[PDB]
Amino acid sequence: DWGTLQTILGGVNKHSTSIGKIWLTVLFIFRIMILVVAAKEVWGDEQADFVCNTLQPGCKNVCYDHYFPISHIRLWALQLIFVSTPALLVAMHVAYRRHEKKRKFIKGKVRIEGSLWWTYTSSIFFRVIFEAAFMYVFYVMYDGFSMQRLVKCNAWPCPNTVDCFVSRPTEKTVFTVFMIAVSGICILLNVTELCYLLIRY
Amino acid sequence: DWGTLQTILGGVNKHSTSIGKIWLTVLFIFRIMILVVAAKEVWGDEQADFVCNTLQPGCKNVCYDHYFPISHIRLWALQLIFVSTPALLVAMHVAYRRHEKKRKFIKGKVRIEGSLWWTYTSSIFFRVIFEAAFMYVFYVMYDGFSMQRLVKCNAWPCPNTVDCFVSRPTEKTVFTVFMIAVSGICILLNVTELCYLLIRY
Amino acid sequence: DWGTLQTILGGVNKHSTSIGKIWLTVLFIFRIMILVVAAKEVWGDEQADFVCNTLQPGCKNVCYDHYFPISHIRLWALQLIFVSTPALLVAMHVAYRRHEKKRKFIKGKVRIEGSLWWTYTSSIFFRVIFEAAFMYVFYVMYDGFSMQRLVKCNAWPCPNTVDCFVSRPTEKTVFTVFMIAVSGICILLNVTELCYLLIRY
Amino acid sequence: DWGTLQTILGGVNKHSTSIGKIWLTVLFIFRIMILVVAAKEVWGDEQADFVCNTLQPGCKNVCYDHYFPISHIRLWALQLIFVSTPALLVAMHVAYRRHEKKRKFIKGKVRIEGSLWWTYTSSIFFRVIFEAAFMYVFYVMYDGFSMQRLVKCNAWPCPNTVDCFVSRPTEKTVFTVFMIAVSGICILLNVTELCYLLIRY
Amino acid sequence: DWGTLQTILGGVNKHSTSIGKIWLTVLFIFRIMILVVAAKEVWGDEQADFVCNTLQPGCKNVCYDHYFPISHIRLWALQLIFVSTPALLVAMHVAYRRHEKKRKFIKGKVRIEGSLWWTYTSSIFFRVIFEAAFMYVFYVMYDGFSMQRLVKCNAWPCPNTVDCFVSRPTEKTVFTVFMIAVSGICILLNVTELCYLLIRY
Amino acid sequence: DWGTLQTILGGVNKHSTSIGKIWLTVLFIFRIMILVVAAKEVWGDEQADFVCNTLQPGCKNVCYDHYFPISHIRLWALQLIFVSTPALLVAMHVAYRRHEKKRKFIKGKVRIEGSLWWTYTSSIFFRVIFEAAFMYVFYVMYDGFSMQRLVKCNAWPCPNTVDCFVSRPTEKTVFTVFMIAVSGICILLNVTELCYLLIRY
Repeated sequence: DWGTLQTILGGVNKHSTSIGKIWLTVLFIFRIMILVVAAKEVWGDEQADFVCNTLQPGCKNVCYDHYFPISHIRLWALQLIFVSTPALLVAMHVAYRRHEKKRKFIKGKVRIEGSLWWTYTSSIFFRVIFEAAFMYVFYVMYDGFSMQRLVKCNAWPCPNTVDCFVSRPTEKTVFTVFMIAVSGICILLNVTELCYLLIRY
Repeated sequence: DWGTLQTILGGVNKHSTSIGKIWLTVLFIFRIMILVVAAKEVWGDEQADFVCNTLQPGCKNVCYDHYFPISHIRLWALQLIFVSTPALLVAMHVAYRRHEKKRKFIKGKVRIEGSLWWTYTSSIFFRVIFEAAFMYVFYVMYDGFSMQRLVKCNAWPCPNTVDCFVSRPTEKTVFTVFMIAVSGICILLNVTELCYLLIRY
Repeated sequence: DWGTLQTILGGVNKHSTSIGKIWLTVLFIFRIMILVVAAKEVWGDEQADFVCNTLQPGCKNVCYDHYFPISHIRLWALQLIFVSTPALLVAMHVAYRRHEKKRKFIKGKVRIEGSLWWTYTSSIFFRVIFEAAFMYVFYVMYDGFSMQRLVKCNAWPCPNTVDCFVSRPTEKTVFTVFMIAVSGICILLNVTELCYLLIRY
Repeated sequence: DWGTLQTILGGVNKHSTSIGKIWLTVLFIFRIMILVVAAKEVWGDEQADFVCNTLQPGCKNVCYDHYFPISHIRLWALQLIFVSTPALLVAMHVAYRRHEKKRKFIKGKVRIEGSLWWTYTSSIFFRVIFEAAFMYVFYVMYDGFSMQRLVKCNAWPCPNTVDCFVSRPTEKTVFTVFMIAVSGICILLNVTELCYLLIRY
Repeated sequence: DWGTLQTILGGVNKHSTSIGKIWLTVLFIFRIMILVVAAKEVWGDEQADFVCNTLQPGCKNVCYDHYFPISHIRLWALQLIFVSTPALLVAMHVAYRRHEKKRKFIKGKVRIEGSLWWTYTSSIFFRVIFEAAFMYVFYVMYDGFSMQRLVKCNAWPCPNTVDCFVSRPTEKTVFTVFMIAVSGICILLNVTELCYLLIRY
Repeated sequence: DWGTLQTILGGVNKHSTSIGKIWLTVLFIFRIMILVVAAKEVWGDEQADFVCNTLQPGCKNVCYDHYFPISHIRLWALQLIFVSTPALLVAMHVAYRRHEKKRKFIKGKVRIEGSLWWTYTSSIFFRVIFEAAFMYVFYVMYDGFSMQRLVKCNAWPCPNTVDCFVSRPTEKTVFTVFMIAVSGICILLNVTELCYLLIRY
């Protein structure tokens, strides 16, 4: 049930007029499409075919870890999770509060634009707080903006400084580009909607 | 059918007014999202790439076991199962008792707030009894609050004291943080709802 | 379609008033949840990482087999299958006979409580006959109530008496406890319903 | 869509009164349940952990093949497929011919019991022709009624007579029993329905 | 969504009266059933357990390729895809053109039997053009009508003429029979329908 | 939910009359069918069975990467993703703008052919911009139009010039043909629709 249902409440009836309402969510889908291709495909090799030229037992495991703490496809994953949360927390805040107020005062809209158009504004703030919280780590945590073919790993139980090699560090980067590019694009659309709610207050 | 259906009875029609009703369940989903990422991804290596530097047959298997009795992702799993149980036992207690009493005295609400708002109170008690029963083990069972890069394992059939090394013990811990953090957060929301039912009695 | 459809007919409209009607089925689900975690996760290693300290070809294969004839997770599986059968054979006996008698004498309830409340009584008998038929094997077949870290295996083509070692025999036992505990609990609820049909006849 | 849909047309509205109408199909499900447990679980090892004690290249591959031509779980599979065919060919012959004749002579039941109750009789004949066509092979093709722990394989490129060993040949047999037992039971119910159509003609 | 939806437009409302209309599609299903058993099961070994008795690096990879260019289960796959295309292109040509003409001249059947019963005739031609285009390759491409236990492979980087051995080449052939037999049967039904449209013109 | 839902909005109600409207989308499906066969099947081996004849640690990993930067099945994937985007962005632009304008001026078609028939024209431009943006890379990036049996790889940490060998480079090419052929065909249908919107303006 991954993707189709998040839109049943995420693609709500009639919220705003900016042409960036759907655009942002079409990417949200696109961006989980590109990741549901990367993950199962290019990262399985991450640990397997990660070769350290040393016979020294501890080394290779320690050399992956010291170098790949939260692997990229689990970061990319967490991104799509956190930045998914505001989207579905709001849609949840709506289908609840709207269903509630309605069926309670029917037997016995200033608060529909009040309560909900307000949490949605702070959501949009949350979206770009997350989309940028990770975009940050993904750039600070991981030794520049990509990954090298080999790394020189000083992991504890290696003898002195040893070599190791990653698997397809280009295909791995390629997908770090797209996912980082679309991570920026999806930042601007998010900030444009936080901008439009700062223009008319 | 995992997740979408638990909400069909779990996201009940109209129970209470605390803003922590949905919040708790949005996490419940989030928390099964983070775990349905961890499991199949970072724990496959647990046993495979767990390296003991010894030639001594028995050792490595014994060194995983003596050290990883109920692996983390099956604990995390059990958590989400037990803490899932009160949620769906109540929702089950409702859709049954409500469907029953209704279609039986229609041909031939003091007990709807009696029977059900009462078992729900003891449920909320159960939720935090489990969320904290495991949160306990997960902290007492597993040698501090995380896992080291290497362990010194005295498993029987090793010669004296041998080394062994885990796979991505940081990525493994990273996910033990989030899942332990969200395990605490989901404790408070649970205890706030047990608090609100202790305030007005 | 596993689990959600068994309830569409299993959790029928309005059968009895004992609070153990749903309780038993909530476990039935719980118990297929715990097993759909165990299986694919902890038992893959059963054969793989089962190490016999011998160079003697035949041995390891023979030592698994002579020692793990019907592995636990396929027993647990068979349990949930057989004890699933009465539940869905009755629900099948109902939605058929009820749909039949109805649409045949409408154009041209002593037998609804006769035929069906009677096969259901023998079902409850069947449930506890199976839940206890396996609970039996699972306790008699498998060398006490758990599994050791190593076994001393005399499988034919090993030289004399050799050692072998299992994988995570604790995590494996842990899940033999829960599944054997819940196998007992689900016995009592079954026998309480066979008791209530022995009380009022 | 495997299982739930075959019953939408396979469990038709109102065909006959023998108590073996559903019984046979409840097994049909049961029997695909037991096999959807066996297959992915116990047979993966078939080739992998099949060990021939020889260094002679050709041998092991030839020794599996000469000995496991159509492996059991693909036979079991074929059975459930062929014996599935009459069931769904008839159900297909009905929902077509019944939908056809109806909506064609409404604008502009002697042939409903004629055409369909007749192909259904030959179906029941087909079912037991298949259920017994394989039951036959499964007993004649495979060296008695089970499998040994080791086989002495004379496959071409082995040096003279070599040993080889299978994986869990008991667990493998256990599941050959159940599936062969239920293959007999499902023969009798099929022949009882061919008997009841031979009694009243 | 593989199989169930192809019939929603494929199992059309009311096209012709030949008893080979459903028969052909019941096989189409059967034939994707047999292949969705073969593939994931018997061909995984194709490359893995393909053993060439040589130490010569290049060899084994080259000996699979030069000998298994488009492996059988990807041919079988392509067949079911191409021969699936006319079936769903027509069903697509209908549900479009029929929905179009109808809702356009309702506000403001000589072309329903014209346009559609005509492309359907050329479809049936296409079906047997594909079913026989592959049936051809599958017989011409692959060294006779089956596969041997061993092949003598002259792949470039082998030293002179080397041996190699396949995995379960009988189980592999067995499934090449059925799928080639049903590939012939599904040719005749296709040609019988092209015959019936050549009889009455 | 992959494929069936893209059509619910992709294959909209009633857009144009060219016989290339469905044809293009029938391929779009066909083309994701051929790829959902290739990927999981023929590319798993890409890295695994990629053999470099050298003992030199770094080499093999570097020799795959320097030679397979974004592997084919992830390109093919990205293609079907990008060229999928205009299709679903438009269908998204419609079901939103059409649902919006309608339910807003009903209580209180020059812009339906204006706004939407115009973005759809630029979509068709986008489709062929992507379909040809990759078709380009797929031909320029990858050393001619196919792949050789062996490559001579000069990857850094190899000693001088080493050999390596790919897996099934023919089966891999075969599927590069179809997917490149259908990548051209799906270019023309796209350009014919951009042509028909250039003919009548």
